[PDB]
Amino acid sequence: ADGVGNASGNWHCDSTWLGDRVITTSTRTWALPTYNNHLYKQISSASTGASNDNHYFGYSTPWGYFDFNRFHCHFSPRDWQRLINNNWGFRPKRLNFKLFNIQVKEVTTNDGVTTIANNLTSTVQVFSDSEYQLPYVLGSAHQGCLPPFPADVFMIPQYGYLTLNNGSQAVGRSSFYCLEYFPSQMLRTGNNFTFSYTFEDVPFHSSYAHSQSLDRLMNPLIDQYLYYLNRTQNQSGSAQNKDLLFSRGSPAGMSVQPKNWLPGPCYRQQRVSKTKTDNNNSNFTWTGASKYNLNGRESIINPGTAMASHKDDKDKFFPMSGVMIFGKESAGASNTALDNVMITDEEEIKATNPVATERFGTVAVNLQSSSTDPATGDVHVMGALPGMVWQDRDVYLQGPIWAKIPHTDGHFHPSPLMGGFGLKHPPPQILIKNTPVPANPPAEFSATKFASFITQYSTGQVSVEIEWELQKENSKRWNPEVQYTSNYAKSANVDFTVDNNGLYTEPRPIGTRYLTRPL
Amino acid sequence: ADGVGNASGNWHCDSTWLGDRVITTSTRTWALPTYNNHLYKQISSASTGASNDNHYFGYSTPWGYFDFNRFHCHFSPRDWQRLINNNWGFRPKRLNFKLFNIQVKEVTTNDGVTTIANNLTSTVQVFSDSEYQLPYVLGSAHQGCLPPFPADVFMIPQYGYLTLNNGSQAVGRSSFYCLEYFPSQMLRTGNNFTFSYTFEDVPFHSSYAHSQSLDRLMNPLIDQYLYYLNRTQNQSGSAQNKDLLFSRGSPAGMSVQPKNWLPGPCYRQQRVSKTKTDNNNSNFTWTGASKYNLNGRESIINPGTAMASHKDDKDKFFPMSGVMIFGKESAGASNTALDNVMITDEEEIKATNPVATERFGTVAVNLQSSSTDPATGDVHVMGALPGMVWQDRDVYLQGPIWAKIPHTDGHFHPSPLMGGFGLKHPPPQILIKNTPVPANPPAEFSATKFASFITQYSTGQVSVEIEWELQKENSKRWNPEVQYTSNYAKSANVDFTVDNNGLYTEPRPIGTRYLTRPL
Amino acid sequence: ADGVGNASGNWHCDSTWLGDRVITTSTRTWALPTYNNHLYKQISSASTGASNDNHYFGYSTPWGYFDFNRFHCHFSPRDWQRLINNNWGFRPKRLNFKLFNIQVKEVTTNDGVTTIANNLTSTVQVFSDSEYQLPYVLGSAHQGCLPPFPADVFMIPQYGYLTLNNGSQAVGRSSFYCLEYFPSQMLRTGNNFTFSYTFEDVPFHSSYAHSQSLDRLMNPLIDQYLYYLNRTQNQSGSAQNKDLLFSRGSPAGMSVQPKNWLPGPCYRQQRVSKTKTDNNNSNFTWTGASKYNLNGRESIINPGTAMASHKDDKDKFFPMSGVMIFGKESAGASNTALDNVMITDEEEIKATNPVATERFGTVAVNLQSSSTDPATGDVHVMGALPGMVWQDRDVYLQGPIWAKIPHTDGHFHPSPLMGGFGLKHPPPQILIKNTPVPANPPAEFSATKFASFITQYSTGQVSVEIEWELQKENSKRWNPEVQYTSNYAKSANVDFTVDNNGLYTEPRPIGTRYLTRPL
Ligand SMILES: Nc1ncnc2c1ncn2[C@@H]1C[C@@H](O)[C@@H](COP(=O)(O)O)O1
Ligand SMILES: Nc1ncnc2c1ncn2[C@@H]1C[C@@H](O)[C@@H](COP(=O)(O)O)O1
Ligand SMILES: Nc1ncnc2c1ncn2[C@@H]1C[C@@H](O)[C@@H](COP(=O)(O)O)O1
Ligand SMILES: Nc1ccnc(=O)[nH]1
Ligand SMILES: Nc1ccnc(=O)[nH]1
Ligand SMILES: Nc1ccnc(=O)[nH]1
Repeated sequence: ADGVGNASGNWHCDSTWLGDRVITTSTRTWALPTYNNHLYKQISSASTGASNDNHYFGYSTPWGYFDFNRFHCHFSPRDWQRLINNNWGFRPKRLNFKLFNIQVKEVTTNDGVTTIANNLTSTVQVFSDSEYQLPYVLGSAHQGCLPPFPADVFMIPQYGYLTLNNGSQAVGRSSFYCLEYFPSQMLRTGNNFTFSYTFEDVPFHSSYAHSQSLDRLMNPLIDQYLYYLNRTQNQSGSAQNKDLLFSRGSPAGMSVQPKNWLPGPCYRQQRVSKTKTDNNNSNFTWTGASKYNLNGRESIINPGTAMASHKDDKDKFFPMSGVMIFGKESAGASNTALDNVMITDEEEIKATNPVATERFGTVAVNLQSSSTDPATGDVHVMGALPGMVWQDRDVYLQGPIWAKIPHTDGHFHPSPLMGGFGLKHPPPQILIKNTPVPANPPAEFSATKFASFITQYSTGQVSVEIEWELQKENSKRWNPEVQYTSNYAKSANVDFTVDNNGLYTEPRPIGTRYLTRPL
Repeated sequence: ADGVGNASGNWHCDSTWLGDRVITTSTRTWALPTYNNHLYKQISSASTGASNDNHYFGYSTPWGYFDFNRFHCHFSPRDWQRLINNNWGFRPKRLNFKLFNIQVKEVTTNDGVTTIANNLTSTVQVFSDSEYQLPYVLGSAHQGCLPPFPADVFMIPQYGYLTLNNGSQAVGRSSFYCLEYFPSQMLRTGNNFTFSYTFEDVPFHSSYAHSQSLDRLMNPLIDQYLYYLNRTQNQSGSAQNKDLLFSRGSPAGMSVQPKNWLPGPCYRQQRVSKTKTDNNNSNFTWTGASKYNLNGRESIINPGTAMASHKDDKDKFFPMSGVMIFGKESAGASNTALDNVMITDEEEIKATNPVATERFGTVAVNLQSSSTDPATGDVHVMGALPGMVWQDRDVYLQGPIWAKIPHTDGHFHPSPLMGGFGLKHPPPQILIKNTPVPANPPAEFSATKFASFITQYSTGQVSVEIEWELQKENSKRWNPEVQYTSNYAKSANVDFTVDNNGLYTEPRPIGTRYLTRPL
Repeated sequence: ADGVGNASGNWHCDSTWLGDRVITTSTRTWALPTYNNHLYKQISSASTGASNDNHYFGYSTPWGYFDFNRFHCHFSPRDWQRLINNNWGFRPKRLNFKLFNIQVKEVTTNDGVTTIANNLTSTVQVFSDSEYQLPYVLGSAHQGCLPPFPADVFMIPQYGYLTLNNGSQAVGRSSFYCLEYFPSQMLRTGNNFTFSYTFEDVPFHSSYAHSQSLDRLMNPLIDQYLYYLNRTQNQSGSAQNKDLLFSRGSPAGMSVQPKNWLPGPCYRQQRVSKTKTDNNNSNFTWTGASKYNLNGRESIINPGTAMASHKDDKDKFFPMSGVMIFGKESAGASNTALDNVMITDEEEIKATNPVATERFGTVAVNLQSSSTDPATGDVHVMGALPGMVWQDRDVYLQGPIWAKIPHTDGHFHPSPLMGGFGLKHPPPQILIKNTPVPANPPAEFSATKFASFITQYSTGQVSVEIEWELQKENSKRWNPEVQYTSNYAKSANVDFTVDNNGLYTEPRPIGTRYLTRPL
């Protein structure tokens, strides 16, 4: 239960702050079509003339899925502000899902005149793959998430997946999943669906920027008790003579003092400028791109290793594929102008992580001697070395929240490369589909496959509640900190607001790293 | 106790399946000679003219050791089948050892006519180095393990070890262990030895292959909300002009979509072909071999990092030293023909791990600009990078089970590089030796070292029971999976069977990765 | 336990009659060699030039097996007499096995002079395949059973088996069993082995002959109330005219009276005479032999369906392969003279079962009419028809006792075709083998297979006790019955006795069907 003329759920949609806790609960109203005419279909790069690196094999499903894996699905711009401006970190604790006031309509089109009526007896099916038995497509930054603006109605994305492929063909080990082979709950107007999940223990997300840097971590007023080789050729003597002179760590030469740690790992990336003139005249997008080679296919590393987007005084350049880029509502599908996208800046970590477009360092390459000169080389790729420390890619008000850690034998610091929390057991995929309704069948039994169905779609609200744990700050810093603030200068439109046509717009990407914390 | 005419143990040798458990208990009958005439001997590469990389210093011991560190010591071919075809993983829990029905014979050779009689009062000594105070030689894939075929009698290997060396000489820090300086139990016909060990907590071995690949892990039906730099030179305009055009993650271009993870680490290896014609005419075996340099000595990395043995459609090539190779019973000591060995194929992991003979990827090497062109380089060696995930080298019916994690300050994902479980405290080495029996001594005291002994050997059965924990599968996959199956086509001999001469033969190497599991 | 100088079992060997029960317990002393040098060997018809019907593939084992599946292993001639002369039936209830006073000797041959000494520490292994996991070879009438005469020492047969074969090659589904892969008990002089089994419920064996026949089962003094068509052409009328005259069952014409049952099933067999002159001059042994065709191979049906060996007054002929034939102790391997074998006579069942060399009957083959004449044919093969009744092949003092009912989906009246009791779970196969004893091994470890062993054999007594259930008789018959009796007429030797050289001899085959019982 209960009934047809009885709401099966209310509009819960608030935000509650409780010291070290904050419950965000937002509800949006959705629309679900009938996909593929209730058919599972094999799909492939086959006959697309697709590049060799773009081949793929998989299946498109008749099911739709719920996806709220974006911060703006839960935090209003103002809340996000509250969060990033006063806390050193946060993480998800537990969540709550709910489907209600579901209504199934049946459209009868004819003579251009289409009519929409209720089919009070139709059902919609749901089920959460809580045992992760289906391929996981959440956490690949796809569209179809809950809209940022509560007053927006959205369309549920269609669920499709991929599997092992050799060119545009499949292989023996390829897998095909049928979602109807999963116990799922059926609903009619008066029914509703609910379910709760608990997040696994996960590190707080570092919502702060360091107020010191690895190199500058010593006492500016005092020497060290350590010495380093300072000269191998004596100064003057009106001749250049071989020697071995040592000096001891001085504040006057911090760049040469023995230290305890190393910058973060790094996989260098090409650098491009926001002013076309500076760029080389060619299309190096794929040519000079940092790609990884997985079984014959190349794939751009994007955004790849967390690295400072640019060195100080140069928010002019950016890693060719080392920064998150969101599109403004104006941006088109492909080859859209620069001012139609928003490129994130990850320079807040230049204090501990290597800059993405530069060399990580220099390495000795030979054995110097009186007869052969000491040579070196530039290291462009650097794996994990003991003593390394680093910061992970920051998250954004419109970025991903989590991603499922692949189920592999081993894995290194599994933090989703494009921002987020790495979960061994993430929130499960919620699958929904309209059950088929056979149109009038022949008056004489026919065994051939049924392919005539009442055309219909469904609609209802969905509520998602998440309890977040805050990590308050207690900086003993004396001077004011940086804080996200809307510009007070007058203008035609207000940031994160609708316009004269009712189109909600997210002007810029907001990070979370404003508050300071020493190393 | 008990007595001379009383069996001190029975032939336990079965296999029991209990849902998530499986107890394999196999017993073989052994033969132990007298090694080195009861003498400890110093040994070295000294005076062998041995290469510089082959020098070594150590001691050969009068003791023998038990070694059952190979899967076929416990699993029959059929059992192995049962295992690999229905479980997603497994691991050792606890074991049980037992020595019994020991008999000591004394051979009296003369005039070519040798006679073997029982020495009812002789003793054999045993002891398990359960405190790991002796150099560990198990887990280096040596011969001498329990035979695969239960009906085979085997000879216990002789225990020898190495220590620090400088060329063919020793050093101050070198160590010399005397096994008689360990409390050991002595046995006569009527005695027996028993002992049980419990395995440490260890990850299940991944006995499955992925049904998806890192690159192809997204939803084939939906776009992303992320954008990437698509062109840096505008298309057409009857002129090639600098630009900055962005596109957004589309299914039509998966190879360029921002992702969350990276392929596994990699240390490139040379590639050789099974058809000599394709190979270069030279002996690059050591020349172009991937070697590591540890204190003046070079050593081939073999099999090294877990990497796909070859890309799709090429089970024709193989890493020069990146795959396990077992010899057929026909194979000789050295320089034996190809068809006398069996080369394992590790292509089951090409979904997550880099191919061993190819570059891991491409890296930007400079700072492009209108005046200087964007250049890149091929990365042949790649250390651990955050966001990396990978699969470990599979194990084989005739491969190692475990290896002792070296006792070092640090260590990375310590999974035995040539397959197996890394144990901090592995099953201890079981040492056995025939106690010396002085031949008739002079009738007048002489202090010089005793060197006249009754010639004798011993024999008895040994039982090893291991309880394995299974990780059942619950794949919601719809289509049939791949499964190990003996070929049904008729032939002269049955696989894993004796021939007309009674020689047991293991036709091919069986892996464990057949079942599928999505990423 | 217990000890070396301590007997581990006594010589139980009696027979006890207890009304409706009879316990036969006999013990014989055995000798077991080392077979195949402790090697499992593949064996086949390969390269024997063997006929197409004689191909086979299998393995010969290093194990020996105990077999007491012959009545004379338990019943003395006199006991057998007691049994067959006073009981209407009998069957096995429960049994008891025991191995003891086992002694292992080690032969050292040299210079033609061979010496046999005790190896007080050697072991012999035993185990009963009580789960029927090994191919069953008992119940195929092989030699190697316990000797009839208690004072005879015997050699344990070697255990070998067959499996699926295509010509002289094997197939995928072929099976290879290793007996060392079975938990088995080990014994030294002072040890012994014991085990008891309980027979399944099985029909008593019909140890009687019918004193009536199917056709002659009515009242000789009275008519029937039924009528039958007696003539279709009127008698006389000085002309032969069509008619329909009926008569009623009269004693004067029993051969035409309606009856209630039918004779037994039948598969006709060629007939041969004991006096060569009567036989056709050719070698029809295989030519005109009744063979069955199972997958390309032909096989003689022998002895096949239970049928009377010959009609009354003709114990001169016999079914070419429809009667059991035992060889006198004089008979050779092949092509031995008639008077060197003993051919059983199964005429005791001619009262209910069809004679083996004749047609089962006659059948109408067409539709007679004034224009076409009524024709018939001889039926040579007759399957089970409702209303059929029959007697099974009798057993002999020197015949089989039981056989294992094959594990097949279905099976018809599974009474072992060559006499005996069909058991779903028969007494298990008892397997015994001498454990190998490595001769002196090299003084330097060698991984190659061990192939040097102390030559030895074992010996001991074996006791088998069986409790049989008797089915006493209560015939109200007035006249004396037939009874097995030794001839009283004087002669040179006594039946079932040793001769002047100590050779026990079984003069004739004794059945069990002497007593009478009406239908
Ligand atoms: N930023 C981060 N750094 C390290 N680990 C993180 C992380 N975010 C999430 N994790 C994961 C969550 C858990 O999966 C844990 C790893 O668990 P397991 O893979 O060994 O079974 O750390
Ligand atoms: N495949 C695998 N991956 C990671 N660890 C493994 C492994 N197999 C065994 N181990 C080891 C077993 C334990 O030694 C544990 C490491 O323990 P510790 O060296 O820090 O004291 O992980
Ligand atoms: N002379 C005989 N007639 C009929 N059955 C006999 C028999 N002798 C033995 N049996 C078997 C013994 C049991 O196996 C029983 C059949 O059992 P199941 O094969 O249906 O499981 O009848
Ligand atoms: N960071 C890690 C250390 C060891 N093993 C892993 O899988 N990951
Ligand atoms: N994987 C590892 C991380 C940190 N320390 C180690 O020894 N190993
Ligand atoms: N006699 C029989 C009747 C039915 N089924 C059988 O297997 N046997």
